[PDB]
Amino acid sequence: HHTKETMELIKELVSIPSPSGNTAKIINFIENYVSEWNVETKRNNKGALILTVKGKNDAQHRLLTAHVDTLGAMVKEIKPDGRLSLSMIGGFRWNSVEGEYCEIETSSGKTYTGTILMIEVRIDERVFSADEVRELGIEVGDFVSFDPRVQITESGYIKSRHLDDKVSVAILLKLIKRLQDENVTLPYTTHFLISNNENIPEETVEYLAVDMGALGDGSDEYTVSICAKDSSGPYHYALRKHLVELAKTNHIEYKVDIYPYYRAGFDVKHALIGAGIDSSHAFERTHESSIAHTEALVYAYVMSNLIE
Amino acid sequence: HHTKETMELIKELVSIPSPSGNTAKIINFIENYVSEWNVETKRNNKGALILTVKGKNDAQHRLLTAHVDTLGAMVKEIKPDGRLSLSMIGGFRWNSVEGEYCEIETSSGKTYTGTILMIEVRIDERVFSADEVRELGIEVGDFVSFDPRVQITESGYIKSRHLDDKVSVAILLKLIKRLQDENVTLPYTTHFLISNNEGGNSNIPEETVEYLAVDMGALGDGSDEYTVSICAKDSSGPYHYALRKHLVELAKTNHIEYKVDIYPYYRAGFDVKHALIGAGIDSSHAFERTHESSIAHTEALVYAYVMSNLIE
Amino acid sequence: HHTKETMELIKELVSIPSPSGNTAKIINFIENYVSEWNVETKRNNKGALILTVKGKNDAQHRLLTAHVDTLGAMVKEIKPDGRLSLSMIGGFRWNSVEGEYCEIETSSGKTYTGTILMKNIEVRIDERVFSADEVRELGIEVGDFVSFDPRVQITESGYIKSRHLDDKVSVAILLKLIKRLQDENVTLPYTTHFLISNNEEIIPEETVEYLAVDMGAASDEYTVSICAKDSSGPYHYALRKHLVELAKTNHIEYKVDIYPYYGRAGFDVKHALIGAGIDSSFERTHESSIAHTEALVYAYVMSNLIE
Repeated sequence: HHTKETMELIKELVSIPSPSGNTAKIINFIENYVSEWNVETKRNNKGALILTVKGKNDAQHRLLTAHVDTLGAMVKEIKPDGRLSLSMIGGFRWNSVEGEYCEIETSSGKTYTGTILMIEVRIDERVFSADEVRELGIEVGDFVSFDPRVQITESGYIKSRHLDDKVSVAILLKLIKRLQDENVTLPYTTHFLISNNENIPEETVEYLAVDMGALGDGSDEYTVSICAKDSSGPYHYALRKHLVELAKTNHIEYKVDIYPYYRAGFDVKHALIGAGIDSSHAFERTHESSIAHTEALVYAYVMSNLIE
Repeated sequence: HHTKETMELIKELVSIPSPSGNTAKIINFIENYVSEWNVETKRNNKGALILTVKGKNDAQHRLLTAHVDTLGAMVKEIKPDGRLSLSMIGGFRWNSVEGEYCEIETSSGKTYTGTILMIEVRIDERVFSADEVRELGIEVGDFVSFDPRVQITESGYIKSRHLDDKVSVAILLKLIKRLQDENVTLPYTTHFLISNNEGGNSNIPEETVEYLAVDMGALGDGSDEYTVSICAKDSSGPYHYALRKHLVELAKTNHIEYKVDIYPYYRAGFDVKHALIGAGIDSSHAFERTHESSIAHTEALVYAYVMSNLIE
Repeated sequence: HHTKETMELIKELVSIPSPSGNTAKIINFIENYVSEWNVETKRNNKGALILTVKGKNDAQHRLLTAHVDTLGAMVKEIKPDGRLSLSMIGGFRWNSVEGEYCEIETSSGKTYTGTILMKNIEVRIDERVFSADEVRELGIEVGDFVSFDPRVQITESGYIKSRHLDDKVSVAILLKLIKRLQDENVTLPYTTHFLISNNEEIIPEETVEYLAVDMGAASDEYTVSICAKDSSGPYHYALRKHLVELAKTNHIEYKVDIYPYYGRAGFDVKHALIGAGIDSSFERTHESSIAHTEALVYAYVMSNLIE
């Protein structure tokens, strides 16, 4: 019921285009969504969003993050035949988007539909030349989003070519709401940063990314993934050991894994967890059970003491 | 006698496993080693160690750095035969660790031995399945360290596959102890940062003006294990020219044997003049070696440097 | 206690360098080790040992054998920078010795330490030398033997691991077995010869059966290996069937195996091959497989010839 409502919000969020560079509409949608809530809200100079819940101890803070920007593409050239050429936004294989339907947003704000072909866009508009295309409003620089084909299954899976990383974004939002409905008091001021590319009060002590990577083997879409290392290196040992203990104490099904394809600069202990997706940066999927387990870890985490 | 002792320290240090991500033991060991000393010490949130020796001028600061974390690996998967699969910690070639003995450390801090084969671990334990391996306490996530085969040669070389940068750590430590034993006054407050995370990272008093990495690299040329190495450029780009010219002059003034090098391997966001020196290491990252005399010249240059004025 | 003493000896032998061509020291060490024993000991033109124990039957002989020579290298050229260039002794792969510590013995007995690095593979000598002249000045010369540090370790868990073994395990087995026969004063049914060779990486006329104790290349390091054939071809079928019966009879854990790369082509004798189970001929075996091997040569030795 909780988890299902969580899944509905994923669908809502994935259904709004927000490729890196063009996330305004989704940050707004989020500003309004929490606008009645208790949480203090703050928009960056970049247009990222920081949501702060005051806690008992406001001299030491905890930071959780999840990103709303997604892969996408940009119009790099209008071809003389009127098909569009694209520059990629984010790290995928073009292969995994051949034939996807997509949308093109103009400066003006008008949108058109299209299909990705091979890298071209066949626009759904009787237009046969570069001037014809321009007449439409479309220009080099325009953002192109890929239609996410989002679907929620009765057997409890959420399937889509997004989930980069809107699952986590919903989780942080439901968590915030829950603190409120239930009058939970956080032991520490905790910031939830809803970032818009793939800044931090000086008193932040711990930093948890909520996000989801690929493995190189078997994924598990039924448990929460707690990352011990990624391509930038091992995550903070002690804090990771802490999260594992939280999971066991609370009987949350988890998995400890390495993400080989995934700050350091801020004096802060870093950890990473997220739901298990499958076939990430392509056609992506996870099951309600992983989302529940993840919801439960984040809560357990946010309620624990800072590491010794 | 001084330099031989320095080497003793390297050997002790190299003998504590400490691959990036799992450097607690070694940092505690260092915290202790200096615990009676006059040097103010400070652990950050990251578990890096900052050792500070106050100087005449406490308005402008000098920062020296050297790193304690080493290469290693981590258990990425327990195979159904019972043999272990590994993710790499650091930038090396697997080749250079085929048949190394290693040590697998458990959550609960239990330890087992093994051998790297071609890339997996044959654990020195009578276990034939994923299950009986886990029975041992071993789990995906566990740190694996490569046995360093450290040895000090009567002819003055120190060798191990895997010296990493613990040569430099020993040099900073002995320098700090020398400042105290001989009652020397630093001209500037000087920070010695024992980092734990190769990039790496830092956080450092706003009044730092100069930043010297003490570390060692490979050439693409072929190294010199008898002189101190002064880096003119690496992948990040050339090092601060003037400060680098300063370091060469110190070496000449003091008759320290040096070489000016380019390291085609191994950054900036802090308004700070950067330099890099270290002993010459041979076959770096692969099977490493340096000599008594290079360590002595390096000790001498670091000292001369720390006693000099900031560049005008 | 018996079995861990066998591992002590193995480690002791592995710690004496002995690559093919330069085995005097170890041969001496062995020749000394048995000097007080009840066994007839005969050195050799090639410098190998033969230890003979008389039995009941002295017109039909048995021979067991194991070798003390090992992989190694020899100095092939001293390079202009003073690094050493090597020629392989034995048949291994070069990659498998990159970064290994090694030792260089001079014509006059001086030894220097070194590291192997990269057939274009060299030795970095642990000495301040910069030229052919300075190297020779140490007394190093083309022709010098080079041995690789065996890095031998016996673990609280019962494994013995090195990068040598290959055949010193067997040598210690033959050695220890010979000893116990004169301790326990049982009588061999046959005069048997124990040949300790020094050239098997590179004998009486009344001998009937020839058992080699040696190790070849998903392995099992907890059992005695009995060889059914190797690159040379099938081992005597009758005799191997015997060694298997002998194992079952005596409840020795065994595996029957084919060494596809393992090398008396034409002396008229019945041939056999067994040995402890080696992993990756960097090498390891467990003590249980040594115990199983020890029990098997014993029963073999006490057995009767086949009709």
